[PDB]
Amino acid sequence: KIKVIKVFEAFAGIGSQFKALKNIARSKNWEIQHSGMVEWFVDAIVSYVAIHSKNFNPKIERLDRDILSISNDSKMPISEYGIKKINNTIKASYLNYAKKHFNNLFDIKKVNKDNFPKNIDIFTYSFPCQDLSVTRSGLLWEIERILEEIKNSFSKEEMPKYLLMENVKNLLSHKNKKNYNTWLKQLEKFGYKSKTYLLNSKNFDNCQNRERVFCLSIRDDYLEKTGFKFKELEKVKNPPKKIKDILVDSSNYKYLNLNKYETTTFRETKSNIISRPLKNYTTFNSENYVYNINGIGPTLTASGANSRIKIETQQGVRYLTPLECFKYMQFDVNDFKKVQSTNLISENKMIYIAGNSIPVKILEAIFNTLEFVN
DNA sequence: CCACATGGCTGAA
DNA sequence: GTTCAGCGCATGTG
Ligand SMILES: C[S@@+](CC[C@H](N)C(=O)[O-])C[C@H]1O[C@@H](n2cnc3c(N)ncnc32)[C@H](O)[C@@H]1O
Repeated sequence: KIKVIKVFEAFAGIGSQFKALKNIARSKNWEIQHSGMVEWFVDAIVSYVAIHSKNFNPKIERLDRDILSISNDSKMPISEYGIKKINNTIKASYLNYAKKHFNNLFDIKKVNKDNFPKNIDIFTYSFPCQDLSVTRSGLLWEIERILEEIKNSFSKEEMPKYLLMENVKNLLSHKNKKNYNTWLKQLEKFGYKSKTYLLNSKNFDNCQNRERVFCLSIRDDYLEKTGFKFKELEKVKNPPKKIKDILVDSSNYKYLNLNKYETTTFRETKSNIISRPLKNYTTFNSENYVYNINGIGPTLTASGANSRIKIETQQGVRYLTPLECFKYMQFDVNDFKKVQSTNLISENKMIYIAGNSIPVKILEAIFNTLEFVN
């Protein structure tokens, strides 16, 4: 009676999609399987392998000769020299393992109907808002190409049963809304019916304000077969959680010297964020706030002001640590310790990958609504 | 027009 | 090439 769920994670990062599925699998009587992934960012791949692998033992290895399109910064491709630098290191073994055991295809432009797995149960993806226009472009154009290709070569039953997009709130702005709607029409042409959700992490057992757009799609014949109905997730409001609830005790944190800066009382906004400004601190508004641990915090970003989240504690004002950032995205302590134990990812890079991820319990809630046939 | 609220990019080293 | 401290406005609601 156990149902094997084959998942394919495009732009997988550290695998918040896979983590969410593993977290609910037992309660669904599911067995989650890596059908494939696409991730080219070296530090995300290393971290993905650290978190999700079972019995992987790193060692010095030659990099597989076809692992050629990867990135050290996540934005730009690594040079022929940078590839040489990874070759014959422990780090290479992580990339080789992702290829061999998780079927990482690395670069979306290299994905086609010849290597895209058949009978995928859940296909997850994303794209930047610029991709909506020149007709699509960039990563979304590649997703569209792949869907076109598999549509023509696969039977309908071999095409992914469910698609899930995550994106930022700007996807529904005045400038992007219409073009996003045209993408949904295209998914329709491909045989998928979809539902757009705007969800805030704070409503899914988290102490973080984080509004994300999700487009859950179901293949239209599978909809008929299962009798699946979309759930109204935008009305869900679980009990609030405070920053206080995830903080880790330590006698050796670094506290910021803010003695030079004038401040005010804390004020709570409608979003349950409780903050106070620092005057003459910077000219960058988002950098100038200290947050109260009895409320929720701001959206964790990969870089910049919202990756340096100042909280007021009894011991002083400090940044949320990398561990606390993992917990803030609803990964567990053990996930963080596995990444830390690689000794390959710096503290700022760990925050960077956390800031790019998705709060895990939002995904648990979405995935809890899926229906599969026996 | 106003007040209020909220979330990456890049050049110097 | 890497790294991150320094830096502001885009996109809203009311
Ligand atoms: C915002 S993230 C998503 C992270 C993911 N949701 C998670 O669970 O951590 C988007 C990811 O897509 C990756 N990416 C960008 N261009 C890519 C390409 N051509 N091929 C593969 N991955 C790419 C980036 O490295 C980045 O980690």
